[PDB]
Amino acid sequence: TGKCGPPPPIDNGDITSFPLSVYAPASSVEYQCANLYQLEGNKRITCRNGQWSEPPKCLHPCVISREIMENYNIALRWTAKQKLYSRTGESVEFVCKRGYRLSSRSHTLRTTCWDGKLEYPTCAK
Amino acid sequence: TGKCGPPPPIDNGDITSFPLSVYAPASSVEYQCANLYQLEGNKRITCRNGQWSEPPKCLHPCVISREIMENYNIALRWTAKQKLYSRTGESVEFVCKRGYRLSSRSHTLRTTCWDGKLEYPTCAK
Amino acid sequence: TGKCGPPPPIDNGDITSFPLSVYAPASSVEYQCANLYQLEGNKRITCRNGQWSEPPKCLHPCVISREIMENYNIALRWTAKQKLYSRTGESVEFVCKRGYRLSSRSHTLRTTCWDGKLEYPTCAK
Amino acid sequence: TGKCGPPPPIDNGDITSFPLSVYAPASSVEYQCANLYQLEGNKRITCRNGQWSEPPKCLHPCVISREIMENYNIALRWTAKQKLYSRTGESVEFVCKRGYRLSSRSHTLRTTCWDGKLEYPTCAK
Repeated sequence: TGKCGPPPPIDNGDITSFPLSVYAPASSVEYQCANLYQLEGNKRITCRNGQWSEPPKCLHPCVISREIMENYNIALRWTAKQKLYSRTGESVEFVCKRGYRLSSRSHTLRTTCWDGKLEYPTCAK
Repeated sequence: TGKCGPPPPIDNGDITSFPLSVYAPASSVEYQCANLYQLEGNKRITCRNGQWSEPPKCLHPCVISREIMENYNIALRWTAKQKLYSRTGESVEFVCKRGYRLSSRSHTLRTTCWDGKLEYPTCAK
Repeated sequence: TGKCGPPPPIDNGDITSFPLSVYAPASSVEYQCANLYQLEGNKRITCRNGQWSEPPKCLHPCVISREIMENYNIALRWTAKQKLYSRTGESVEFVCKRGYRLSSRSHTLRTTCWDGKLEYPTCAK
Repeated sequence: TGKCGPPPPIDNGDITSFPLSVYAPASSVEYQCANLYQLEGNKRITCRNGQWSEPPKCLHPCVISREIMENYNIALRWTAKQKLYSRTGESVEFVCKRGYRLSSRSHTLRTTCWDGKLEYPTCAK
């Protein structure tokens, strides 16, 4: 008859309803990700044939690295608008520090967070 | 020119992006409510003329009361599906305990959570 | 015999264990407050004589107001260390904007967040 | 001089203060884990010589599996006290279903959650 047990926990996310001990086939619940995490895919899982469908993934935000920025000779462009943490899919804009210019082959000064990873621009004297 | 400061915190909710010190007019951010809380209204606030628009409200879940249920001679209908906490808008179904029947003027056995409040059915011997 | 039902939800906080439908006298659970909220009092509630003891309170963080700061002619002292949100009990330090000085009877430039409220210093030309 | 950047995010946890763009050596922040997650080790990280110390780990709760329980011929012992999710370090107690008894070499009926893993008892007809 295909009933399911309690829905699976996922990293950095939670279901939006109170977990029950058993669910009828065709039942569904939904996830939400922790605030700065981006929910990837379909938020809803459905019970069918004794198994829940695949939960979504909560994609990681990116944190600025002081060490990397110092090494690459860059700084945040907007000191009044500092995205110290950025959501996946969200862009962060840097500038070369005074006395430096973009190196060749460097990434653009504007760069996009993807699941924890920022590819930083590099500046050279 | 109408810039705004950091978005206002709301009870039982958070914005989905990292707060900035200043926002240009027309900028917007969005809220999400804590997992069992229901977001009422529009999740997005927009900055215009120096003020953020009105944030949404996170409506409270309902918790079952043992004392009230004992007093009213009721129990949860489905012992395998116990909604100890219910979301606003979600219904909970009771039954009269063995030897009792609904009193007249009683609420229906099925009853809906609204922002923390459940109106309980009452059974009589 | 004094058993208790599911522990009460509190604003901006959650219990650290999975809620059960019934608790024996002497049982206890504990709360934690949402990240920037300060837990006031004892985090643990205990079941006795059919009632849970009093839960703690989650004290609100304070958010900086651009409008108030502009009106009072002040700015954050440390632009590299901007406490846009401060925890209850945590202090925030302002400076008079260029061309202003503290007014008499003004609060000190350093001021402490208490449950959502900051008493701002005031500067005059 | 050894200043640090914004503290690192950790899975299933958050810092308790608002992130700053730079921290002086000797500064510290603290983490808390999401509600059913158990914080392993020291909650506080300290900035020294340009690096944060190692953050704690948030150990996973365990979810009961209907499929595994059905296969092993077991059920939760206390239907009024169902730990559908258990914290790391917390124990869950099963019983053999009617008509079964513990198999030899089986784990005890009482078993402890560790970071997502429950070792289930097994019953045989």
